[PDB]
Amino acid sequence: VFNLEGFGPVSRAMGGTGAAFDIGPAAMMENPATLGLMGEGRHFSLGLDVVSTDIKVTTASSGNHGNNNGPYFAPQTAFVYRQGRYAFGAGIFAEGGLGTQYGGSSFLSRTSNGVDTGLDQFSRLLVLRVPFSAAYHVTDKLTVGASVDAVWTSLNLGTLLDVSQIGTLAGQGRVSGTLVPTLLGVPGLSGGYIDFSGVQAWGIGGRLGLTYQVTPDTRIGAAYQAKTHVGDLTGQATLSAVGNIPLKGDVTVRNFQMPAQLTVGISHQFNDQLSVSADYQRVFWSSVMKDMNVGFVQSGSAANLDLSLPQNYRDISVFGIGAEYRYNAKWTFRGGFHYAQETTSLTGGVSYAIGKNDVIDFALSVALRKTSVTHSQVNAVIAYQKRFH
Ligand SMILES: CCCCCCCCOCCOCCOCCOCCO
Repeated sequence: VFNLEGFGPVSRAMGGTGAAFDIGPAAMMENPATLGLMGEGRHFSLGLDVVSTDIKVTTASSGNHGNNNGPYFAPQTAFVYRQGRYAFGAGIFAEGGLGTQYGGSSFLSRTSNGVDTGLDQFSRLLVLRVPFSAAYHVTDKLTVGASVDAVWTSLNLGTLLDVSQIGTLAGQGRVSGTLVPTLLGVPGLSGGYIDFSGVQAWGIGGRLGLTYQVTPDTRIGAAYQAKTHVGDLTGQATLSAVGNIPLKGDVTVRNFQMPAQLTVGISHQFNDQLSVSADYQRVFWSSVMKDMNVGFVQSGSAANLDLSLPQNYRDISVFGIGAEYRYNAKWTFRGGFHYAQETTSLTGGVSYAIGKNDVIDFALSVALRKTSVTHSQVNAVIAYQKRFH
């Protein structure tokens, strides 16, 4: 729900699509019902995801500065056992990769008046999901599936919060803690620099969906992703306002929610070479209407500083389309397009069968340019899969 390129080489290479198509073990993260579309035997998957973001804000620019905001390379492994009407599997998929690392010599450093620096502007969100799923042919044409995952969410930024003063415009009611004394006092005027470093949390998520063989050549499906339940993000941070003001203590974040998700899609085989998929996805960010407050405790002491962040978003809809072309017995080509709004990326991938039971797959998603703030984005994925039977 944070990026949205789909999981695995097949899905990424086919527009993030996957509701009614067999996209491999990654199905555990999309539509669990899709497993069991796979062939009997045991399947092992091994690969890694890479997010390459480049951002230019004017002239500041995190993206790929030098060598420390480089790309996160998250590993992914998966197991799937197929037998008769059954499918069982577990995996470790590392979604999330929206990190930034601007310098220290630019603005966003320059504060609401003219002062500078600090440890400066960065930000990183990492999310691990360990799904345990099952898929069952309830019929020769109906297959349901589901998966419950353990989730590891880990973020941490480095940013300034001026908003002048006021603390919520003024007497709003949000900001205000029994340590908000240094605030107002001190004697700087502009430069709240928090430095999470580091605030994870173990949560629980899950999903279930179905596929229905309308015809031997057309399949449909739908999947529903429950609202993730991440719990509190705890971590030792070091706040510091602005001369300059240093501080230290561990912070707690409550209500960092991940929206529920609904997905319906279609797949059709036009012959033994070409197949096409199309999915519709809705991300209910409208249901994340709660308060997200950032707490600040410090030593053995009870110095406080709460800040509530209003959360009012709107549902996001994304449409996807992809094709899988079986060029021949060992080369498969995939391409697709992914559109999100209410935001656009070309998709491609190639699979090479190193003989049956063994296949290397490489997929990549390229975002189109949006614009100030302009960013480029590339999502590469490479996986190795071997089945035993
Ligand atoms: C609709 C898409 C939203 C996706 C973005 C979710 C990421 C939001 O921010 C998470 C970090 O929390 C921000 C906190 O405020 C800044 C620091 O805290 C203040 C000091 O007490």
